[PDB]
Amino acid sequence: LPPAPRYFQGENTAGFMRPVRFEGDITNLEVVGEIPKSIEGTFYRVMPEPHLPSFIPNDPWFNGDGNISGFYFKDGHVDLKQRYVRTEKFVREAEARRSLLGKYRNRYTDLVEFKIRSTANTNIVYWRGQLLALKEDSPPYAMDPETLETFGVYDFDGQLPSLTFTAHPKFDPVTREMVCFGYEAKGDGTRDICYYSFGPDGKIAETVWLVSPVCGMIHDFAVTENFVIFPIIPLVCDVERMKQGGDHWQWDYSIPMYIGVLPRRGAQGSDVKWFEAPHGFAGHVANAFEDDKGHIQLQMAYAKDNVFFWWPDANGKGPRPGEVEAHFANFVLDYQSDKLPLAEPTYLVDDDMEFPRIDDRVATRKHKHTFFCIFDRKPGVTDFEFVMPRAGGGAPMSNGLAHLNHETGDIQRYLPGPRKLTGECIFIPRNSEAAEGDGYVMVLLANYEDMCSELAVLDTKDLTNEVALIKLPVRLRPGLHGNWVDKSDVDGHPAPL
Amino acid sequence: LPPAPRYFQGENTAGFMRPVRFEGDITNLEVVGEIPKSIEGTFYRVMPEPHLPSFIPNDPWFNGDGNISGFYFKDGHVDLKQRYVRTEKFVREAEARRSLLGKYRNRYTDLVEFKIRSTANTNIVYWRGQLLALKEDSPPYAMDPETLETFGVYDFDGQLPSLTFTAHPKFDPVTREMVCFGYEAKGDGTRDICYYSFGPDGKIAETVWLVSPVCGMIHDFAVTENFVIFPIIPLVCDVERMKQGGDHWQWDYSIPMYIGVLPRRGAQGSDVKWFEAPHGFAGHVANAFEDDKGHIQLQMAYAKDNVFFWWPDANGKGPRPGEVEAHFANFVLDYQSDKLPLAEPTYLVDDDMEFPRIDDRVATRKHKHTFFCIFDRKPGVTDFEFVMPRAGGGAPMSNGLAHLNHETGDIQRYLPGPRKLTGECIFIPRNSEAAEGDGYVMVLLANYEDMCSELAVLDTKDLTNEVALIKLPVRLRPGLHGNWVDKSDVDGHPAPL
Ligand SMILES: [Cl-]
Ligand SMILES: [Cl-]
Ligand SMILES: [Fe+2]
Ligand SMILES: [Fe+2]
Repeated sequence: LPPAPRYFQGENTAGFMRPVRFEGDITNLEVVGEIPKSIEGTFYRVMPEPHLPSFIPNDPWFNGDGNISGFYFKDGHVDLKQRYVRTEKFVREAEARRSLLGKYRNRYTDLVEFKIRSTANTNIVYWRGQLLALKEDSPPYAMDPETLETFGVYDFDGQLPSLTFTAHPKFDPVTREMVCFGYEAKGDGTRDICYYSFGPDGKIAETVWLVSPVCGMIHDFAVTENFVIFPIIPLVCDVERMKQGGDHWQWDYSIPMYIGVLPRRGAQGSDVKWFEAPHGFAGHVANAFEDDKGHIQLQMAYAKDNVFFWWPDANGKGPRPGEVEAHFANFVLDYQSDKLPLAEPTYLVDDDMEFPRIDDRVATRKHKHTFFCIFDRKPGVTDFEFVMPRAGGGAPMSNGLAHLNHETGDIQRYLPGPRKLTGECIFIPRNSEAAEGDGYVMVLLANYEDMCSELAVLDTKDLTNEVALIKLPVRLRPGLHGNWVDKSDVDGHPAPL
Repeated sequence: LPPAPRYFQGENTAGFMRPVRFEGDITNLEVVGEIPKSIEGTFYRVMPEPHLPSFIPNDPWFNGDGNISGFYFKDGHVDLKQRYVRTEKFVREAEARRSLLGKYRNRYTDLVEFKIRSTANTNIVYWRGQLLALKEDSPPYAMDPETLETFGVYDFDGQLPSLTFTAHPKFDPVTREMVCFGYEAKGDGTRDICYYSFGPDGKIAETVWLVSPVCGMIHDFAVTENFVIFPIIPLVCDVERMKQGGDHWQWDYSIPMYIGVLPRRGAQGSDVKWFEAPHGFAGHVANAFEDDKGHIQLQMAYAKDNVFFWWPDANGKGPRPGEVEAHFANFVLDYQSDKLPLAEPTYLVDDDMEFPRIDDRVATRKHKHTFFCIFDRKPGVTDFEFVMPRAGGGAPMSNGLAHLNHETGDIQRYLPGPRKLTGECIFIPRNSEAAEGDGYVMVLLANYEDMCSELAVLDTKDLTNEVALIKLPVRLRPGLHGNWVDKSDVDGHPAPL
């Protein structure tokens, strides 16, 4: 077998990116300032964190084992619980005490045959009394919200129609449905998309099979009252490339960014319209909604080149690190229109941004507040001379949060400091009676001075000021998505406005 | 109540001394080099580590909650398990989410009435299938060797005759007895010493009550074939001082270092002879044995002034930090002699040293190998300019290990490097057939460059070279005592030579 390294080597595991790989508890975290005593609930986030050194050199960040963090808040105190998802990968590699899974989404490089290849490392959501740890190439893994015990791969009581479950399901605040899909839904390289939904009682509602024009990556999607929208990233899969040991994904400069629109209820596969946006990268969806005219407003991060530059085109052509900016874009779509090409989007702000969150009480409906990560290259904002040597590589960088009020156009920016970077934030309603976007924001900071992580608590009345700063004595590796589960919400999700 | 701080402040909890307070697992630790595959067993060590910020300012290091580390070795792989002892203190403070226990060994400063005040933070030993977490003001806490679950305060099936159990019991390799004592054995300020032993079947054997000439600290003791020896540190307790909120311990310049000698078997309390060594500080015992003439050779660390300088004499007089050196001393005692004063000891080496270990297969018998910590002020050995600002305070410093061969007089010194310090080492016999002192040495390093801990594995054939260096991604706070439990030893203790 390929030799198993006994320590981590390479840029993707250097400095702040060095795996810690701890599981357990740290109760009564140190706090500077004061956590509002009314806050009660749990912040769950997931990070890729290789449990064992890969036999693949420069294994991408996206291929690390999912490690779940829970920050449990009550009465101004907070405890951390941390535990790896017991994926098939995790368990079998733990038995062997060496890495066995090979390249990202390429089973032909694995040292053993896996049934499920999930690292469960992308998102962690709450559904009907369980956590679901998500990875878009696989079904969810179900976990206990209290102990972070892994129950196992989850198939919704045998109802799951797809081999794949998106990392970005949407929760309708009115109907209390979880709206889902999977791409490559019948296996590697398939153009099959399965759109499906679950009612609050756990019964499957919608199940529609449709066909993608290309086998492209559909990372995120959008849901409105009457439509579901599938933006396709021009990364394309060829299984024959994979069989020769090549990458699952390869950029294609010759295609548009397809945006499929399907009726949300009662549709057939052939009812999908594949609109054609200008070539670019479909980033994370903030939210989508129907306006007065019945037109879809789709607000999402959008770049003009390949953000995932480590998967270039067939001739190795692509941007360099730190080159590509994504911007907060608004696309307009009309399902009635027979004109497939779409106009260039309008931009809501000028900042290089990603990881947009809204007040999920208005998800699928008109929203007027968005919180998002920003990366500002203006000199001084980040002390790059200090940070970059300590930072390692492989992971996106963010040096502030921004709050956009869509009505007024006002923007507040939180800047943690010159030697700190941020992850994706969460929004917490101040209480069940709070106005849209009124409450608290939490964000995990990497502190490159201390080589420690911190959890910042902000009040939306003044996003520039930290109300509290929770000081972890360990590093939490840069992660991906996270969610708030409020104690006052029985089903784990906030009530509609 | 006195206000509970919500983060750690002061020198005793700054830099590398900042509490981490994690419990759980890190499996498959990173290794540079190669762990000998024949090594099979567990290295247990304990560190004081406050779970909650004290309401006592500048609470000494010795008063922190006991946190147990286990390093489990097999086939060249190693896993870490870490868990706090569930003392009464730990449990009740965890319930309240604030500190409740007050000053070191002073119940009159506690905010609630404790039955047991142990932090169980001094030593961790193996006895009849359990770990015993030790603190000399209390009975042991029993723990599971595999899971580090706390069973509870342990009284040896109701046989424990003393309120107190030494942190330094001795294991006779021939008789398989655990030889014990407790001082202040009938409560605060009492001069009662209880000497007791347990046979390998768990039945109590010896129980002898004797009287100390002063209420002084007896931290360590020594056991020979026919005698037990009690060196008294000239720190003295006055309960009336304590009732006014004063220190449990206070140095007394006017007394000798008493060294009691009692027959090991069949004695009465009045059979003890209190010999009088020159005034000084009784450090840790390496080992003691009877020579051919029947004279006791007592080898221990010995200083000429108060090592615990933070507890000065009645007028506040004492040495400053880093001033007092301890030296590896040999005292000669004859139980037959009626001459109470003892001659100055001979010194075996010139190094400033502490934390002596022997090959415990010859404990209570003639030994000819000793391993010990050293602190070398020779320029360059420690980069103090770099380390001291990162080090915090309160904890003893050691910048190497030394191996003394007592026959040849040869000394090897392990120096981890200019920006690293060491804790107490363990010795592991190479196998059940190995000669005295032949095998492996392990020692936990604090790496001030990375602000991480490392576990070094050395071969006794060349102590200057690291065979393996296990790289922890977290800090383990400077700790106290630790022990090896070999898998090949049924009762957890090595077989006699
Ligand atoms: Cl589990
Ligand atoms: Cl326990
Ligand atoms: Fe994502
Ligand atoms: Fe000790």
